[PDB]
Amino acid sequence: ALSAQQLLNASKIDDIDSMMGFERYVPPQYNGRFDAKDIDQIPGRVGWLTNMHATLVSQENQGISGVDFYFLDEEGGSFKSTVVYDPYFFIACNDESRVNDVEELVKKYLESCLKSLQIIRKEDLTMDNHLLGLQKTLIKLSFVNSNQLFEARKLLRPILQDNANNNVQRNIYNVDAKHLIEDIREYDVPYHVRVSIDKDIRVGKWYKVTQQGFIEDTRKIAFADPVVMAFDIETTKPPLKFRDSAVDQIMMISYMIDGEGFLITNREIISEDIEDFEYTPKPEYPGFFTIFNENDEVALLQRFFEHIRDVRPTVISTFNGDFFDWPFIHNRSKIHGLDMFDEIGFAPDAEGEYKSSYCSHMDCFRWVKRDSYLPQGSQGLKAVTQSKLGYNPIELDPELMTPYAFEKPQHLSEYSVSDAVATYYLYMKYVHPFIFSLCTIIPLNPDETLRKGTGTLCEMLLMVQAYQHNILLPNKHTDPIERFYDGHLLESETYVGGHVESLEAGVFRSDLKNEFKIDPSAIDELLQELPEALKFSVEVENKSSVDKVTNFEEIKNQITQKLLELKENNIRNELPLIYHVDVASMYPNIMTTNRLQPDSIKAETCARKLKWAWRGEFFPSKMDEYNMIKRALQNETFPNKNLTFDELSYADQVIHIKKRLTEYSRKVYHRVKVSEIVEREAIVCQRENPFYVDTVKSFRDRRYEFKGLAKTWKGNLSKIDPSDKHARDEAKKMIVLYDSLQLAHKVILNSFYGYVMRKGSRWYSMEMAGITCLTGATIIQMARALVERVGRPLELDTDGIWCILPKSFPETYFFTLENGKKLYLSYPCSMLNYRVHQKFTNHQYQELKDPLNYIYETHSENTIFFEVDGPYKAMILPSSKEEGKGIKKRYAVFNEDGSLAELKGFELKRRGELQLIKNFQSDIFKVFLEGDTLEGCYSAVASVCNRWLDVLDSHGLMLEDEDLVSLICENRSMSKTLKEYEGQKSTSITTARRLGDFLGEDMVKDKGLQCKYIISSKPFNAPVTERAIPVAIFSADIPIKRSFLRRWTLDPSLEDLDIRTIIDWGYYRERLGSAIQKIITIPAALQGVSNPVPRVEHPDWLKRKIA
DNA sequence: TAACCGCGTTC
DNA sequence: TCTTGAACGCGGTTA
Ligand SMILES: Nc1ncnc2c1ncn2[C@H]1C[C@H](O)[C@@H](COP(=O)(O)OP(=O)(O)OP(=O)(O)O)O1
Ligand SMILES: [Ca+2]
Ligand SMILES: [Ca+2]
Ligand SMILES: [Fe+3]
Repeated sequence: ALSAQQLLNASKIDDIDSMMGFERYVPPQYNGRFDAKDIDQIPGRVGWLTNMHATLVSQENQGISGVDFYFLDEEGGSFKSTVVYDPYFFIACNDESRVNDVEELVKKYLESCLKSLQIIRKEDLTMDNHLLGLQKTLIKLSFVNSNQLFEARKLLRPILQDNANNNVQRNIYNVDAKHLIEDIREYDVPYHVRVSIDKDIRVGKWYKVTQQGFIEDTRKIAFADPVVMAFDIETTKPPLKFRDSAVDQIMMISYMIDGEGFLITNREIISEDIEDFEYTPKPEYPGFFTIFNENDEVALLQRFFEHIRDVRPTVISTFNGDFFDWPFIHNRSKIHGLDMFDEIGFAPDAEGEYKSSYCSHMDCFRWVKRDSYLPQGSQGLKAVTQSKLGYNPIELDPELMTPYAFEKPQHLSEYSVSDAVATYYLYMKYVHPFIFSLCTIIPLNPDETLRKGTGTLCEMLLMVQAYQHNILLPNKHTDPIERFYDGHLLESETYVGGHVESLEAGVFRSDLKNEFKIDPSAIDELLQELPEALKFSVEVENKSSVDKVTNFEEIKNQITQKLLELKENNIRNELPLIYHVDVASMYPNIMTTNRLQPDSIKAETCARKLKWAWRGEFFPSKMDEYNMIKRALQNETFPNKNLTFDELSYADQVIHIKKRLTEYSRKVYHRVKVSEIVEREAIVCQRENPFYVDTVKSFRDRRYEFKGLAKTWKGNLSKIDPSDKHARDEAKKMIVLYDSLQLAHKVILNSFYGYVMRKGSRWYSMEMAGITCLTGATIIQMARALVERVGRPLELDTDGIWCILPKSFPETYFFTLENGKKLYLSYPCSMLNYRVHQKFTNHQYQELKDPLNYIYETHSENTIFFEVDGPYKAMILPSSKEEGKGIKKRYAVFNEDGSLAELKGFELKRRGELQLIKNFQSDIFKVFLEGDTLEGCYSAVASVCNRWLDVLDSHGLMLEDEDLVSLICENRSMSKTLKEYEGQKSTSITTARRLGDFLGEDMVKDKGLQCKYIISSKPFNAPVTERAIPVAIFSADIPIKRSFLRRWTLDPSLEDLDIRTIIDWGYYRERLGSAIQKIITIPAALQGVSNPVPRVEHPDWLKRKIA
């Protein structure tokens, strides 16, 4: 059966591997002792491991399961080696005394597919006295291949389903071996993952392949250098529509191979032949490019494959090439009678992504999506190049790409080549090191380490730990179909996450004094503290001792004097210090501090009870109204899906049930969802097997290593003499390099926290998550309470606070120790950190000291620390249009040298908002730095405001036509296709429908469409979603333009098709206006400054308050 | 007005 | 099949 498909594929894969330089190396035999102490002596071939794939092998009966491993050797070559390993899962019993009798049943029940049984023991974290050494007994079923593993699962699931059902009825007037199978375990482990965990093999490491197995050569340091190729394809595009592989033909393919690289053109569309040129967008990224101009498009495709076959690439990189480039090449090869798989060994997979056996396909867009830490608006290759490589790549409008084949062809070749070098160097500088390093710790292959979710990455790491501590894997979590609370059906439950406050809007600059009120008891509190806080700063914050530091007293005194001056001069009008405090890796450090772990929460010291906040959303329907709505739906007739209500799937029954319960409650209450929050407590055992905390602690330290290096090189740039341009160039590049790495790790890191609530998680715990958050809320609010009493907090988000402090507040001091060095001290930082460590430290942390006698020690752990960045030059916080409301998660901060430090939330960064507001915000925030007074500052920003206002009061006359197209467009995206939005009205939704009638259904075929639209004045007083014109229409033929423009404005006889007359300038004027009141005018009000843009009227509530 | 939704950010 | 979390701003509709 289905075996045949698999052994066939393995045969084909083997042939391609052979062709591309990957023969199966079988190592010599060896009958001597096999330890890694004696590596050079054992017969074998040492290689660097690049890939991993599951394969089936013949007797070299029904197929044997194994993994092919792809190595690069030290003699400039390549080989492949094969490990076989029997797939296995476990059967668990609800009575240990009778485990043997289950074997005699499953040995006969699964005679059809099982190779061997065995009785094994594992630690089960859900078992009593497991921390005393008691272990759970299990039956290890092993198999010859993975299909036979699957068969046994199909045979076991009825037994497991039946066992969960009540036994039948024979003699009512007063156990079976089957009824003792409690569950199956570790049945859903991907096979090749099972091999890399059990065999501790990882891609990126050096091994010598020998008869006894793989031997890691810890003596080889640096990775081998695989031959990496990146490629870009550009194709013809019929105007305003999209590129279709059926009709459109490939124009040219640009690529690079280890620095060199090439262009190949289809001269049947490229209006001439081409000369060898060079595009070196900066010296770091050379690019001398030969060309092969070819006659036919099939000559082009054959040239590409022929080149690939000759160079033998272990890595092929692209940019979104997974879903555009590779499928386009395949259909074009198919049309032209070329089978891609026989040519370069590539083919789509079950998710429709293109893979090969010998060569990993590295789609940089997957890196950019997961690990670049870039906003979505900055996730196109243009912005990625500017951000990560530091240069501006060649821009060329698509609509011109097909025409410029004939008109300006050498220019187009200069574009296609830009995308090529930008992705090769993006891969080599960022994707290649990070991904391949990750493979050395995560048991997946490059293609998987690149593409899988960060929660899955965590899961992989955690499974290694669980396995190597002999801990039995929990089965994947399963959310119930219905959960209830006080007799109400629950629509959603969750915990209360981060705590964030908007406290104050306006402008704050270091050269413009503000007024502070200082709580005198607060400074009296700090004074009865800083003796032990400065000791804290040396003994805990710098791992030193006061015994070896000299000027302890002198520093203790400077600060005290300053504090005293502030205690008598409570009221002051001084120049501010703009600071930011942030806990380093707050949630990770919170989990490790508290030994937080899904396996650590229980019911029924050894007990650290911590509180969390549960919040449910339910219907106010009581059960009586639910049971009523159900049987009502039971009697009705329902369409099939290729029947009765009870013949539908239980899932669909609740789908219908939810809809009917939604409408019924709105009648009886009009209140459809009720939201309640409950304080809850959970116990957190302090002695549980800490395999989870430790996995987090390790990955944190791993990340901290790169965040530390960034701080190191940010310093090394303070001492770079501004003349030596080459020194500061390399320093600035190292920093971009280590900020990237540290941020790439950050998402994976905090995914250890989110994993606890991920669907299908093996370590689910709503409790642990809520505890993590509520504690974070408590720490951040304790920190705000102090700064409030000693300064003005501006904004606060979960773990960070932007605050303003007098200039007379103690900031930075430098101890001097006997070794001559120095120790940094930010008093505002260690001020909070000492209170953190007085009020949140875990004194109940326990750990195995003597494992043989199960003896535990108790100590105190706390790894929660604020860090400061600052002082900054300016901060600009917007305000809400409503009264008494602020705006969170939006602001602009400026560094001393006038550069932009942080720019949060605003539309300029978000993906495809209204370009007008984007350009306005880009032009506005730098201007807040000008002026000599606060009143003078707001005037400068007022001038640029009115300039933009004049643009719109003039009905857009100052802009040439090529410039107005951009300023008024709003380009928003559609997560799904149009058919999936039925019953919904939005501006994207009508823009897509109209783009569909006008250009064909072929346009909203795919998901993720960029709807570039314009709001029209007509029809008048119609809802704004009705008057949404696709910007594309203004570029079609006047026949088409007029018919639809008349349709979409319901003005059936209209002749003024000029774009300027269609636009609803009052709409855009209202939108720019809202921007100006939120960023400029209403902030100017709460700071005590009359309106600086009088053409934007204050709201009626603020016109009421000024009085 | 208040509830509610899709998107895309800040944590 | 694969799949980190919650809090939030803002257009815009709906009750
Ligand atoms: N992608 C994310 N997934 C889950 N939680 C996140 C994510 N991003 C931020 N957080 C959560 C966990 C964080 O500990 C917490 C605070 O975020 P944040 O201050 O930006 O970074 P961090 O404190 O975790 O690292 P850093 O040292 O860079 O400050 O919010
Ligand atoms: Ca391209
Ligand atoms: Ca932080
Ligand atoms: Fe306990």
